[PDB]
Amino acid sequence: HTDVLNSTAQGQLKSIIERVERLEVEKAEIMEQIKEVYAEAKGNGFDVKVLKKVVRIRKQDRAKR
Amino acid sequence: HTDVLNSTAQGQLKSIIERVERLEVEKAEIMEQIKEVYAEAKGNGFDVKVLKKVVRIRKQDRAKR
Repeated sequence: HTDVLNSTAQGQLKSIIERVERLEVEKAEIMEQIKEVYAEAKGNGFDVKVLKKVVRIRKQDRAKR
Repeated sequence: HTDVLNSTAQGQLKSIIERVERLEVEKAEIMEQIKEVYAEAKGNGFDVKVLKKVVRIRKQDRAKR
C-alpha cells in the first residue's frame, strides 16, 4: 500500500523500517539478558514471578513523584 | 516481606533486583532511540502509527515460521 511513493521516498521508508527493526533486535537481546538474571534468581531459590512483581512495584513507587 | 532471609540471602536478592533494574534502564534507552527513529520518520512525512503497525506485521509474518 505504498505505490504512491517514488523511489527516493520508498528508500527513506525502507531505511526507517530497517533501523526500527534493528533496534528491536537490540531490545530483544537486553530482554533475554533480563531473562537470564531472573533464571539465576530462580537458581538462588527466589520466586521469579514475585520478583517481577517487586521490580514493578519499585518502578511505580519511583514513578509516584 | 523478606525478613526470613539472612544477610547473605538478602544480599543476593538485592543484587538480582539491582541488576534487573539496570537492564531495564538499558531497555528504556533503546526504546527512546526507537522513539527518535519514529520521530524522524514523522519528519519524513510518514504516519508513525501506521509505521508501527507495519513493523508489527513484519514481526508476525516473520513469526509465522
